[PDB]
Amino acid sequence: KKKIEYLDKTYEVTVPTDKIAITGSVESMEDAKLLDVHPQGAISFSGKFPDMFKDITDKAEPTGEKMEPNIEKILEMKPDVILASTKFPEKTLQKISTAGTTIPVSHISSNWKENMMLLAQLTGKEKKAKKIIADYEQDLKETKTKINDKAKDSKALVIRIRQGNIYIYPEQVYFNSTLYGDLGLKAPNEVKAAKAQELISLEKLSEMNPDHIFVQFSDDENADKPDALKDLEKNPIWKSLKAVKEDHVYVNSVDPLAQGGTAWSKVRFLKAAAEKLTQNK
Ligand SMILES: O=C(N[C@H]1COC(=O)[C@@H](NC(=O)c2cccc(O)c2O)COC(=O)[C@@H](NC(=O)c2cccc(O)c2O)COC1=O)c1cccc(O)c1O
Ligand SMILES: [Fe+3]
Repeated sequence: KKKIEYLDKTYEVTVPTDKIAITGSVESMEDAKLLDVHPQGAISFSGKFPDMFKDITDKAEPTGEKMEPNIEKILEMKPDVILASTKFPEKTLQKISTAGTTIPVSHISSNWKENMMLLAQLTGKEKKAKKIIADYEQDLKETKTKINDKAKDSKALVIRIRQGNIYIYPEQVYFNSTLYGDLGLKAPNEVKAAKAQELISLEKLSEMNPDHIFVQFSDDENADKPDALKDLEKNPIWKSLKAVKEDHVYVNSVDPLAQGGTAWSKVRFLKAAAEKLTQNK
């Protein structure tokens, strides 16, 4: 049993352990994917494990849907450690802590290394994590010099459509740490002023008038309004967008269930973003 430090809080956990239950932290599912960690408990999406996670969920029971942990089922698992999420309200984190030692994994994308390092420390995979991290940084380094200086000066936006609504995120959240931080594009004022995931109207978006828009849309997250995207696409206000008219809308260039603040989300978005913002004469 070892004392693990994660974001200035220490936790006492048997290390290494196979008995890890992930609930809420889709970030940790993505870290588990690249570290080849097969958790005892994993997050279900619309009741199943996505094909992209099937290699690591072969020993997993579902811990519940992302935002609806099943405390009873997690209790039944008797896990060594629970990887929860900082997005959970305190009430829910505390309910989860009755099942075992609970570490809320950060949804702040600037903590991607720390999140990976935590899972590595739990599984004794520190070397493997170091390599994944260093390969992203080399990848970023080579991709950057390829990125064209016109696109760098441009106004680009990442939006995610949930329950029919359009959301934006802070500068250090979701894919934005890669778009504005790593790639160096200028965050729009609306992103800079955002304090968390926040609703933006199509009407307001028409005023922002970005040069490029990455739209993330998961059918699982839009059960009420499954036409949310096709509805937007037929809307005269959407059709007035510079990005739309210039064919600079990129729908799901990364899987819509990707969370942004993880090694795996970063490498994917880096590649997709570089694709859309490169050229040749
Ligand atoms: O800033 C983010 N949230 C804010 C703001 O998000 C919201 O207010 C709402 N939210 C969605 O409707 C949402 C609809 C469909 C899908 C959603 O994910 C929704 O969030 C409600 O969620 C919640 O109230 C709470 N939330 C979870 O419990 C959760 C638990 C586990 C896992 C979660 O994702 C959770 O939200 C807390 O939400 C927040 O603090 C935020 C950022 C980056 C990425 C996020 O996902 C964020 O939510
Ligand atoms: Fe959320």
